Amino acid sequence: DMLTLTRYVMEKGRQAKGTGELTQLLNSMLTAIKAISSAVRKAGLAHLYGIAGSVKKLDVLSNSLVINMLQSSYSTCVLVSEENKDAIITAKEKRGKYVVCFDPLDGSSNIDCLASIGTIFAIYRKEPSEKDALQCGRNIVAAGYALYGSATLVALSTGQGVDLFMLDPALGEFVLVEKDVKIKKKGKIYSLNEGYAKYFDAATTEYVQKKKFPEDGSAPYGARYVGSMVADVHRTLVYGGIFLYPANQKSPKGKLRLLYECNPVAYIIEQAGGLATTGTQPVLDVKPEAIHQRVPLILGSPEDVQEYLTCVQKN
Amino acid sequence: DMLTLTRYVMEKGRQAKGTGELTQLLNSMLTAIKAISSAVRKAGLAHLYGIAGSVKKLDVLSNSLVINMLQSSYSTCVLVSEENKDAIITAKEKRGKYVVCFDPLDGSSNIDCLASIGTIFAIYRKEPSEKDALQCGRNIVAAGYALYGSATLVALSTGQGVDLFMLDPALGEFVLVEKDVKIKKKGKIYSLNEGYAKYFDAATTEYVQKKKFPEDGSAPYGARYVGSMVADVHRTLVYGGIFLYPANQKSPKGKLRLLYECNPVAYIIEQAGGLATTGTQPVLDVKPEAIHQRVPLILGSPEDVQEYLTCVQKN
Amino acid sequence: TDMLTLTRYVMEKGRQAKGTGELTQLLNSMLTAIKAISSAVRKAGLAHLYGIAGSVVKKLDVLSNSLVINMLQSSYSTCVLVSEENKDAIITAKEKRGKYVVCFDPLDGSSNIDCLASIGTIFAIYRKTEPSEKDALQCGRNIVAAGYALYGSATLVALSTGQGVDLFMLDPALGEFVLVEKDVKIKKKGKIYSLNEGYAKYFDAATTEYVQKKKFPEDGSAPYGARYVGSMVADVHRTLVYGGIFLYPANQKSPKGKLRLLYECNPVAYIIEQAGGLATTGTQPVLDVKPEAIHQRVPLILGSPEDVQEYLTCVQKNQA
Amino acid sequence: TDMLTLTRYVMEKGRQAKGTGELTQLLNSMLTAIKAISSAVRKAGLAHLYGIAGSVVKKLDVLSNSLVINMLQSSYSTCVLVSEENKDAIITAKEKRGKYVVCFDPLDGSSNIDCLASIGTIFAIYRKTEPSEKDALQCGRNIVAAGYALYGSATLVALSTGQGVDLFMLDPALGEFVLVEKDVKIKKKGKIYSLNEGYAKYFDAATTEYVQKKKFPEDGSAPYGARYVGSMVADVHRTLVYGGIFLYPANQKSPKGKLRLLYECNPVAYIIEQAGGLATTGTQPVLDVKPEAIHQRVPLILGSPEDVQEYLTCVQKNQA
Ligand SMILES: Nc1ncnc2c1ncn2[C@@H]1O[C@H](COP(=O)(O)O)[C@@H](O)[C@H]1O
Ligand SMILES: Nc1ncnc2c1ncn2[C@@H]1O[C@H](COP(=O)(O)O)[C@@H](O)[C@H]1O
Ligand SMILES: Nc1ncnc2c1ncn2[C@@H]1O[C@H](COP(=O)(O)O)[C@@H](O)[C@H]1O
Ligand SMILES: Nc1ncnc2c1ncn2[C@@H]1O[C@H](COP(=O)(O)O)[C@@H](O)[C@H]1O
Repeated sequence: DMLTLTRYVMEKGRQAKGTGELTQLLNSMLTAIKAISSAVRKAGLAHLYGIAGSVKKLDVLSNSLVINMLQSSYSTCVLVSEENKDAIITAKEKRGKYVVCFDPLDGSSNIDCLASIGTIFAIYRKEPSEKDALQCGRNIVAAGYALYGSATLVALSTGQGVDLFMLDPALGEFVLVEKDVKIKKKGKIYSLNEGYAKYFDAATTEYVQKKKFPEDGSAPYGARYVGSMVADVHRTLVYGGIFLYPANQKSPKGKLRLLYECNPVAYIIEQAGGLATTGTQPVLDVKPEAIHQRVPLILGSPEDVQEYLTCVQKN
Repeated sequence: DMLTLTRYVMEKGRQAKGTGELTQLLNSMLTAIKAISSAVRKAGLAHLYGIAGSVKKLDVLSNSLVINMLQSSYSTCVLVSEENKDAIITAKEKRGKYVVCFDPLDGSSNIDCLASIGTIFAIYRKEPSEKDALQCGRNIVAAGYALYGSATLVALSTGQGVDLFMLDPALGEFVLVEKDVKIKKKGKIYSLNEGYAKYFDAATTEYVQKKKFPEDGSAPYGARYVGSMVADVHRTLVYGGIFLYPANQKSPKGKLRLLYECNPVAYIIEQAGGLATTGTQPVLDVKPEAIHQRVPLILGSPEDVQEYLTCVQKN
Repeated sequence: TDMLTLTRYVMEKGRQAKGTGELTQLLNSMLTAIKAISSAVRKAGLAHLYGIAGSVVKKLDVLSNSLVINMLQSSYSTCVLVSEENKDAIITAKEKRGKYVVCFDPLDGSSNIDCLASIGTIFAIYRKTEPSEKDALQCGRNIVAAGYALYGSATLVALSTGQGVDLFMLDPALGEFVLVEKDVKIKKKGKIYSLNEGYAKYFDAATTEYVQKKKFPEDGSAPYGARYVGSMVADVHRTLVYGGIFLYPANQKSPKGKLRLLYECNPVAYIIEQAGGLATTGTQPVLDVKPEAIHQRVPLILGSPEDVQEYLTCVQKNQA
Repeated sequence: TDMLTLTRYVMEKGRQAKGTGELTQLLNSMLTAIKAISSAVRKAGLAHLYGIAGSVVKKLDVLSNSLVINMLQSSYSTCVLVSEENKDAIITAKEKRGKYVVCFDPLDGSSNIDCLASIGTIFAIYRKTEPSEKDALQCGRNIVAAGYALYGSATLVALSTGQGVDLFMLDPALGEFVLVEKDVKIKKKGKIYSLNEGYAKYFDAATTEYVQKKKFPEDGSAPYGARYVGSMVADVHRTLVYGGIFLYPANQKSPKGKLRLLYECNPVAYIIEQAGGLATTGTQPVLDVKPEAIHQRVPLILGSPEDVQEYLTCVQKNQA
């Protein structure tokens, strides 16, 4: 009923009988995301190219947008960013009770070819230190992502399923476009970098073979891989299927990051009725041991993820 | 020096000692592209969702934008659109000498997952009929594409190499960001739907094997496939490598369309020093026989395309 | 504060007031309608009306009204709305009913749309006292919050919830209002006077005497400058930020004034008073007028207190 | 025509004139600077100044000036520029030199930025007669093209290249100016008069007599309405589209007028004349004044011809 993400989030906080602290935190995150979308679409580019006579930065700017909007919310005590070596402890004067792990601009190596890129975040309730960010994903309070693709979208869950919002740039607000989205039980797309096939384990090799060469008279799955995690994960949510960045010979711990990439999208996919696993346990059950820890990631439609796990247990 | 695409195109027409007719045509195309970018990013979405009490269309709108901007230019006599069964003959009162083939919104099945999508066009100099659009790609006067990705970009050539422009949404104009772009002689990315491997020919199977399992001590290529042709072709241009939608058992004539998909991107890639082939001849040398003809498409860095052709000739 | 955006700022003020979140949702709703109106006023989508895809004022009035009514009703915070555009009060559907009453002019500055002059949106919010138009007939002393949006060279909102006036500017690249001045105070005395002197023939003696003294001062000072955009929000906002006086007094052709008490004069009188200025009908504060009908007119004289005092002095002298 | 956008329209007019494309490139350049200025006036990027990423008027003047100067110089169409913001004429670098001279006010309406009133950009283009400021001292009769942008509730450009006045509105969703009225003609007689009556004490007899007749007509008609935004582009544009009269005459404190001949009065006089109106100093057409210095001031009275005639009549009578 509420139409805009601002009114929707407020109304959900009123229903939760919250003090307004998490609401201010979500308000601040979403404001950072609007500022990042504006910069990603290249507002102001002409000034860069000398229109007024004056002729990686996006990484730094997006990081600064999130850090400053979150710290000034008075809702946080600890932040972990993909862009910072150490946890960032909120100034005592501005301390609230939430911990936020985020990748402010994910996929951002691919800005050069203008691929879809995004922002990922997970929020936890907490003397503050990096240990406060080492909670397993089962403890998530809220999480979500922004996708800067053909349009700008946010996926958000606070524990009651997944809602989708799209940014209307004429209005400057996110509009609710889908409530309580559920992933297909089984899809027909598989998504991984097959350029690593030389380094796969046996299970992964066998699983990919079954997708391309089925034995049960079914059509082979179609393949997609943007190489931008938010884009591939969002397509998996809305179309169904499976997304994988498993461990391989060259990346034995996996490549994607547990705190601010894997846990947030695992939380979204599970809230949507999907599964997300390292191949040996659910991602949300991994007890994090360091803030920039890598883990393997396999997620999507539950029947597809289940077939993958069945290959793993075989081999 | 000219900074904006409008001034650049005008200055190029002055240098060509043109009558202004092709310039008005390019002006009209670019205006259509700005209108499409605005709609693709979802300006006005909130009005759709009832903000004022009033609660495939993008395909139709983009088609109408291009057709109306081109016809009203007074520069055209024949249009071919991906969206129309028959060629569209310009009203005699508005007739000029150019023929335009275009796909007004390509990749547009993928709007639902917000994948990058685009607009592709090729322009020919011409009693007008569909036969006027059946010229081989060697006859192209100008061609290019718009990519609606993390930002909006245009690639444009009028026969003197490829220039890249980016839309600054704060200014409302395209800004020149790269002049005379040249593709790498050899890249390290291969791009195709391996979900069709069951249906590949021997050459394609062998080529993909060599990318994943090289014999000369080199690292395997990385794999990318957005499944949106403009996005994959633009990444091939700026990063190098190879893009393929070859014929297969299920699509024996190929899938992509010669007039308004394959010829325009072949023209751009060759202008940039790359190669584009059906696997039996250069795309730009194919003599079109029908306006919605399909052809196989293999293009990108010349050494990569050459390795592919060497596999084809082998098998 | 540190809140930076209007959204965080309004939320935080609601937290401090220990509200239930109902007035916050109402204010969020109004401000969303104001952003939608700004977009339309600046003519987003004009090219489509002029046939870019092959298909070629009252418009904008109706649209702006529909934006405000729908955003307010769907907030679940309202029971009664009064609009400049509707003859009767609009009663909120019972299942959406909350406790607030909103009086608004969704797009003020009619004489000016066609020449692109600055125009605006004006509103005042009351708490209800079964709902009916009588809930909107409260004197301005009962205002809970009030404000205006100015669609000028940039889009600005002035808002007060009873602790002074704060000014916010819309950053169109961000899509949000940014706090640019907190607790603004009007100058004690200005140097601009603002009224339509084309009604000179119809003025009362007091107005004639006051205007004459602005042009031909008796104290050795320079005459005041004159400005009159003819769009009340633009003139009142300049009065707020530069000081001076704005007037649309009663005259022979408009013996009760021209401007509307509920949704033009009360809201701006509240803003001006909250900023340390004065707002009078000429005989009493605008905020003390007891409304008798929802489209009632009243005379309006407002701005810097020394200036409004000099005008009231002309009134009492000429009335004695 | 059918051209729809300002870009196609200007290109097509250049094709019809059989130009080399040099004036077209100059006009494209000016219009790009105007879009960049509109974006900045509406405060794109404000949130970044206020610290959204941790980093917290004269500004806008300098920016707008730099936008116009760089876009014009890089067109390769110019040899001499005169700006309201620069003491001396600006000579184009020899390797960028073309044949046109441009006089402009990059951001007119200073008294109004802070209160967000409508403001604008004004320009006039001449063909050169080695380049120096003398190439800018041509009377307005030699104008090749002239125009203004109004940053009001929406952004509008008025442009004439000598075949009447066309009006274009910026669609900010598209990023282009759209033709909204071709060959606009001012009313023969209006019902609005526009001047700063705060200078009444300093007026000449003619101005005093004229203003008195607007408020107290002698012919049984209703008095004229008054409007005065105090930003010349806004007042002149309203005069164009609603009719009536706009004045900033000489007065005792400004005996040669206040507004600037080269880049305020000549351009708008050209626009007004092209639309069938009159523009006078009070003693001769503005376009006939032979400029003697690049920041020369002149009195300006312009608008509907019957109104300007009634003002000129007051002048001749009171001068006899
Ligand atoms: N806007 C919201 N949406 C959903 N849940 C919320 C919201 N605000 C608060 N909650 C829930 O209530 C708890 C307490 O909120 P808070 O008092 O603001 O820290 C949160 O940790 C959430 O579980
Ligand atoms: N803006 C332009 N950029 C590059 N080449 C152009 C341009 N305008 C015209 N030409 C070239 O000159 C030819 C004649 O132009 P036209 O007289 O406008 O039909 C074209 O077919 C192009 O080869
Ligand atoms: N966001 C706010 N800003 C200022 N005052 C507020 C706010 N929200 C609530 N209040 C005050 O608290 C009262 C009750 O709030 P509510 O429970 O939301 O109706 C209001 O009528 C205001 O006086
Ligand atoms: N785009 C245009 N619109 C109207 N008149 C033009 C245009 N371009 C050129 N002209 C006229 O033709 C003359 C010579 O043009 P140019 O060769 O571009 O300097 C100009 O000084 C104008 O009088």
